[PDB]
Amino acid sequence: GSHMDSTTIQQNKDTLSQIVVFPTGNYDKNEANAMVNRLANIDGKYLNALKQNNLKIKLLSGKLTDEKEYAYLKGVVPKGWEGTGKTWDDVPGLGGSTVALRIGFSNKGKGHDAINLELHETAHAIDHIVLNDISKSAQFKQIFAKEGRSLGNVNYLGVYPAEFFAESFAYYYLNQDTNSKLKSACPQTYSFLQNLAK
Ligand code: NI
Ligand SMILES: [Zn+2]
Repeated sequence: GSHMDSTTIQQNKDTLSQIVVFPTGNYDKNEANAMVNRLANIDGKYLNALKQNNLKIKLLSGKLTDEKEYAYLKGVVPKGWEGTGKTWDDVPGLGGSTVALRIGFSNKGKGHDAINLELHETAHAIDHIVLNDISKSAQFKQIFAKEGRSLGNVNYLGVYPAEFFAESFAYYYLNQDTNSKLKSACPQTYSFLQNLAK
């Protein structure tokens, strides 16, 4: 329960080798590997479900909107970003039906507000592809009504249950510190995530 983590990592990295796609061009290989390592903390059942659905986690060597598949987002303002002067050209990751992540932009504040980019975006894909939009469920709505402001960002996370779901998931899986902070701040959300993975 603490003594065999190497096996869980081995399995999840094997799964991730069948999900993660590295980009053409030049980028920091050690940082890309660090992102894969952090994703390996996510429960294997979710990662294997993404793999079954042929979801690829595309790591990017440049801006999101410079990829052909996301060019339609050039100049477009993300929800909740009205009034900022910023657009998707400035945003380093996206998740949902697909996952795309700029290498080097994991940490909070690297163009985004999540505790970790790759876990937040992948959580969106798990919500949508694996869990049938569980962030829209009546069960989660009740939890969100109570706890959805308690990770901060009250006018964004506290208003959009899919974002609160993705941020809570990132806290649950990033490290022991964030996991404990979620348990303290958002106990029903923590229990909800613990039971999903049982
Ligand atoms: Ni153990
Ligand atoms: Zn998001």
